Amino acid sequence: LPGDFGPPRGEPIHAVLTSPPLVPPPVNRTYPAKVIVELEVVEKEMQISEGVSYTFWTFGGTVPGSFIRVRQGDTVEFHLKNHPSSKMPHNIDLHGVTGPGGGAASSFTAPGHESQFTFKALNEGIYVYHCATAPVGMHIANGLYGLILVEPPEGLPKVDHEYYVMQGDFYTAGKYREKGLQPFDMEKAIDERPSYVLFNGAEGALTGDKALHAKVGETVRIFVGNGGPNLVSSFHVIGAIFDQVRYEGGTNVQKNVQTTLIPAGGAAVVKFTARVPGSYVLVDHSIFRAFNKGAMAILKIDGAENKLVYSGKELDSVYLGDRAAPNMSAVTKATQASVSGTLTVQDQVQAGRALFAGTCSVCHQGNGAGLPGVFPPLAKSDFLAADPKRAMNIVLHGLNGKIKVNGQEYDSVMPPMTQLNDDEVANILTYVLNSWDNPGGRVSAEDVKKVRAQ
Amino acid sequence: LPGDFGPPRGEPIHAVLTSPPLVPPPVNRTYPAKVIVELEVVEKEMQISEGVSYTFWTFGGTVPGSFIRVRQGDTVEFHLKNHPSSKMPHNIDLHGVTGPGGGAASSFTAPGHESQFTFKALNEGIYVYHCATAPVGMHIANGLYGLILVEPPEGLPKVDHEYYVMQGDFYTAGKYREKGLQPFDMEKAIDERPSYVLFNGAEGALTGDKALHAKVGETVRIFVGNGGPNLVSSFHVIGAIFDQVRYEGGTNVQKNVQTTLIPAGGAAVVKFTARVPGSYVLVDHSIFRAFNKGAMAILKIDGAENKLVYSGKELDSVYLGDRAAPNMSAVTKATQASVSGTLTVQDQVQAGRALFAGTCSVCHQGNGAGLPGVFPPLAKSDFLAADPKRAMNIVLHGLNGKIKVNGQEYDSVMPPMTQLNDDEVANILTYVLNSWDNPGGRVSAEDVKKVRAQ
Amino acid sequence: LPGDFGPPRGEPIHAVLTSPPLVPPPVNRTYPAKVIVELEVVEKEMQISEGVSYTFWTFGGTVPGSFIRVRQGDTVEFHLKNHPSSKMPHNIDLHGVTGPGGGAASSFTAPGHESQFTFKALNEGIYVYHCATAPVGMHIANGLYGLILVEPPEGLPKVDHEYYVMQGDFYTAGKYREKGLQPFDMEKAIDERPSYVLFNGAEGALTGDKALHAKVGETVRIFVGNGGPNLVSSFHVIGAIFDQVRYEGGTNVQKNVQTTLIPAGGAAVVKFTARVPGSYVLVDHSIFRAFNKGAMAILKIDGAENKLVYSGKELDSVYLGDRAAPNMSAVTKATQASVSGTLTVQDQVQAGRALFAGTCSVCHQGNGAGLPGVFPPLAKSDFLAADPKRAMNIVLHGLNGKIKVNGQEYDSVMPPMTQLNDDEVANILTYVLNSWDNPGGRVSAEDVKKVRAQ
Ligand code: HEC
Ligand code: HEC
Ligand code: HEC
Ligand SMILES: [Cu+2]
Ligand SMILES: [Cu+2]
Ligand SMILES: [Cu+2]
Ligand SMILES: [Cu+2]
Ligand SMILES: [Cu+2]
Ligand SMILES: [Cu+2]
Repeated sequence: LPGDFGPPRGEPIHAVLTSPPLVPPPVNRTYPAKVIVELEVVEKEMQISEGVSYTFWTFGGTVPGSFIRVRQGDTVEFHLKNHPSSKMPHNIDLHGVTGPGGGAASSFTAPGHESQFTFKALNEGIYVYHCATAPVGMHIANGLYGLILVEPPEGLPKVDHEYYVMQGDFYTAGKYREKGLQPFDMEKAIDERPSYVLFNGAEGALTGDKALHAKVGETVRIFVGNGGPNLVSSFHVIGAIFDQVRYEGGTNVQKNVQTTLIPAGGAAVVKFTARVPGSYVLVDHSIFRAFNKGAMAILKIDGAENKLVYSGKELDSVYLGDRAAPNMSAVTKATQASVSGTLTVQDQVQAGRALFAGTCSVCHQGNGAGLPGVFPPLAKSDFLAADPKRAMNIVLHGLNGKIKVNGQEYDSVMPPMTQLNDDEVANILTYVLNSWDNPGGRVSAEDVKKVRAQ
Repeated sequence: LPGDFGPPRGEPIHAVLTSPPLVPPPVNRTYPAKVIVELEVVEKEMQISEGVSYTFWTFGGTVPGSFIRVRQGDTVEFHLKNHPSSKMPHNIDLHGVTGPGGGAASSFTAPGHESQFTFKALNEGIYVYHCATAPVGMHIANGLYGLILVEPPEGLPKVDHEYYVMQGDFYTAGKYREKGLQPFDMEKAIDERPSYVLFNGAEGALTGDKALHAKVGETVRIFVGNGGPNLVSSFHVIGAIFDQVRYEGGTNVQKNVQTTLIPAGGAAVVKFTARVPGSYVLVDHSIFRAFNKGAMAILKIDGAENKLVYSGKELDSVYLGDRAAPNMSAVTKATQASVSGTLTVQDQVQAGRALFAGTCSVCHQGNGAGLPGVFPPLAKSDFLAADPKRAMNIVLHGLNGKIKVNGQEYDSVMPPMTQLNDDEVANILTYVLNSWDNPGGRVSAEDVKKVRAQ
Repeated sequence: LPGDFGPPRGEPIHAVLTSPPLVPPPVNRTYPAKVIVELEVVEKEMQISEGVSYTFWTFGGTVPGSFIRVRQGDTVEFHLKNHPSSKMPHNIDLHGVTGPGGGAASSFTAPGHESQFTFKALNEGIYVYHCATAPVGMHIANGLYGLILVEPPEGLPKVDHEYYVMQGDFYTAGKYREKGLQPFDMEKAIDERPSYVLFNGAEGALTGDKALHAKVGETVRIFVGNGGPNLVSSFHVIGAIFDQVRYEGGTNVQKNVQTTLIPAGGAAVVKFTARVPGSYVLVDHSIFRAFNKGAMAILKIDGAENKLVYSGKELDSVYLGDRAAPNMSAVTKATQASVSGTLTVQDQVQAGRALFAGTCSVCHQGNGAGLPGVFPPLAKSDFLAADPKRAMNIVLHGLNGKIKVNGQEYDSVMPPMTQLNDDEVANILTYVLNSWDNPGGRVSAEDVKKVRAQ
């Protein structure tokens, strides 16, 4: 058999697991060991987006689940606990396991119970693990997946940073960015029509102040999973190249590629060398996923510019939209205040400020000045002030034809933005009304609901 | 030109074709030959699922079509017959053919006719063949695809077993497991929204008593096709690894991978070495295909357990659901009895028994005992007996909140199972009512139809 | 850094860009240069299909955009102009650029403006470029993508022909082949449900009289892009094989494959050697794309037949359908005449003639004779003449059961063809009525609209 390095030696090792986006240290070991792995399933509400709650099913309290790191030839004694608060039974199938179900039958664990099974890690490589409990698709869709690394006996080459990034497709009853606790939607899941496509279980999980970091000249290894359940990632780094891409434990290594297809349930190790400073975007290049459903993550490189290599500027809201900023905490706060019935004008203003970035600023500018004769101003806009209800219709349904704004004619097209939710339109317009010498007041979600219906 | 091994020598060879999942023997030949291939298109009803009929269009009476095996450098005289019972014209495009349409124009065959054309097999490799008749997508969707192997001149390395597995996506007017003769649905096909995703033309075609077999220590080669028409397979073996994956006649060979993307119209040769006994599941790891639409096949390995490699148990209904069992013949029988108007309580009981596995047993257990205080019993259930109509509502629409069953409180969540068809709910509940000291009687599909509508 | 060939030498080079499907000449240069690239965004209506207009956003007036060809180690001074007629701002992200956004922030260009940035081409390979302006998916969906080749320092091996082919998915409010100016459909785009899947921005862009050409014995290199935004191409050549497939600047080269997966945003260089004459079809082998949404392109090879390799005939309308013919200009003319209110019987006849190929002729024959007792005649058809309204119902809704046509019984199935638009049914039936001694007259789109509604 492969991984024939003899019986376990030394002492039993209690595996130290890490939460995304971090990785356990290299095993740094020349002998096979008995490794004891303890992983606990926890079902809990978390924010899938600002003001959007979801009942996740998690391995270790995170999506993706805790990272497991062992050595080819190790004997793994795998313990799965199911927290007493769980409503569902759970189990595990680890890719890389030699045996039926990858552990599934022997890891069946009711709420408040523990199971264990033992396997030899015969196969080096990076591998997806996931729940294997009927209905399997529901369990995986709710977040039950992670990565296990089985190192080659000599270890992977040294790098400056190792990170853990895992794509998933998610299925909410509500539409993208519709607030509240969103149930799982079985019909969307069966049709492979996700409402969100995410890295690490949430919109913005790896953007802004949650970005990954490295410095010019450093090497970065990323362990990239695709939990699915259903989508295949056109996995891509914007503005860079992968030195290496290696799938699972494959003998093949692709070098010097920017775009690479990761199967549903697949995993790859990618290597990046930082050359010039700025934000490098990991995306699913099935572009509506990346830019309309949340499938973007950032590796931010600090260090000296090299104008001979790249003369240009850091990413901004034109490309990254409302994820250019450190966070959108104001949207969470405004949503909470709406639930509590304490929503203030300033709550709306700060939420709208966050949402205006990219969505509106690409044309109207961050200062609302637009571009005379090309993009009309929102700053001190007579046309806006004259009819706040018209402004709701313009955001939802677009605007075209000749108009006059602050004494100048425009004859252009503002596309409809019907995908914005009632609260988003209300908060954006309240921000605009309370900025740039506009007349103040507020737009409510209910105001926008009425315009959308007629 | 490649395959330049000279003119055909020896005697003309009448190719012996095989039905899935079997493969013709190695050609075992050191000279190029004239190989005569005879393939007949037959249009006929077959069961795509238990009690679900479909009008398949087949090469050789099977989906996928008969397997063709020749040697690089052979001259192939290809004869296509279209059975007189056919309503449609048919033809063939074989991948690996050097020439326009891969044979399409010269193989146009009306019902009751025969065509022939000759090609040299210049290209070694495994290749999809399919019908190439307008509307091409309709012909392929109805099952008109198979594999042709063009061996390298020295032959493939010897293995213990060779099998033939081909994925397809299928488009029925009715939903998944809706009984009766299901028309092709053009609108679902254009939108790439299949109702079934299958190996070898049916649900359960390669599960249970139809599984592929090998023994511990043996090598298994699988010729894997993806007929499409539309889907790309995240092709995966649960609980194992592929020693090798080779696409078409590619120079590249990937080794030691578990998950591999097979394009629509693509084919690969995979190699497996049996290490420990049990069921190894071939899936499309776009998971809702595998677990909600039929895309699972089994390679069952017999032999001695090795607890040092894997301590765990064989697959069961928790993972495989209602395909853990040898077959679901009872569902076919009950459906037939419904059509004939002779449906008995015991017909329903046996159909429900088959469908209860995984679907209900994952939580309620195979004996209906559940888990006190966690999963309420269906065995001798006062709550079930008290209101059979409520039980229909619970299966369709779920149940949550505090309830009392057999003297114990539950406060958990049973998800809705609205995807079950009226007959499936009726048969499952009739099985439960006639098991475990429950009060007997029956639930009808019409009973369930009324609850679903209100 | 890679591409470390020193500072630019010689004179600054003004890059000569080419329109699809042509490629600039090899750079044929042994020193690194400063290359000045000028690319202008133009928003304009073009025909996405005959009689179907679309507002494309283009780099250089074409979809895909102008081809850029430079040498690894070059310093590229990139100038982006946005034509004054533009309504939207635009920018660029070139894959292969080392720097944040691949140029996006520094190339933001309002209508009537110009931007520039400088990058070193460190990375050899074929790369997608695309617009990177919020909403990014909308910009890409409207056609803003192309290819940049960064040659290795020694150049690519010499071939007889180099061509430029780029797949895209498109999202119209109307259905496939519904006439008129079709708006972008955001809801279809978010759901990844394209109405058209095309090579080079239109149906028939590379078919018939727009086919690519080469001769027997010649080598053809194709630079293949996938602009997306959303789809992954099961990229395939019908009746041939790729000698080589190389993705982006990857070290890996696959040889001797026919079917290859191109990620969304991906690019590959493929090599073909012409062996026998005829039409070789480039398709997305997700077959409904290729045969129902426009995803087919032709490389037509002229030269001597070799009956030892392939005895068969050139492609015809059975496989290629209504794209077997040089063009479908008659459909454009008839659509124009309908708009102008000058639609004649002969306008309809010529449009119907073009649309009858494959769609109807596969069964009824190009001469309408059918096959006695198998496919009933449309030529001098008593059954057709007897009830023109029935003929509309038959095309839309199909026909089955026993009928009598010209004295002979038929007992077969004509599938429904509801996907044909009202004008297409009207024009096809007007062609049939005015051919083969049929009674003449005409069917109007309004006639067909009424039958479809009842
Ligand atoms: C460029 C693609 C735009 C984006 C994104 C947004 N707007 Fe816009 N807007 C745009 C144009 C070209 C026009 C004029 C259309 C015409 O008929 O010529 C407008 C118009 C408005 C108006 C009314 C005029 C004014 O007060 O300046 C409002 C109130 C407005 N737009 C608001 C707005 C908001 C809030 C946006 C984000 C949700 C937004 N616009 C995006 C161009 C573009
Ligand atoms: C776990 C995910 C479950 C699956 C799968 C099925 N059931 Fe269930 N069921 C489950 C729970 C946790 C509960 C109690 C909910 C609560 O409010 O606490 C139930 C309840 C029932 C009942 C009513 C109570 C009883 O008689 O025990 C019935 C009749 C019932 N469930 C039937 C049933 C059938 C037939 C299933 C397969 C179609 C099925 N359940 C699946 C948990 C789960
Ligand atoms: C084969 C798959 C067919 C294609 C494609 C089309 N037609 Fe057809 N048609 C076909 C059959 C087998 C039948 C007879 C059905 C039966 O009940 O036996 C028909 C019938 C007609 C008729 C009526 C009979 C006649 O006049 O011959 C008409 C007017 C007709 N078909 C027209 C038609 C047109 C215009 C098509 C392209 C849009 C078309 N058919 C396609 C088989 C097939
Ligand atoms: Cu689970
Ligand atoms: Cu898996
Ligand atoms: Cu056919
Ligand atoms: Cu094909
Ligand atoms: Cu743009
Ligand atoms: Cu890109």
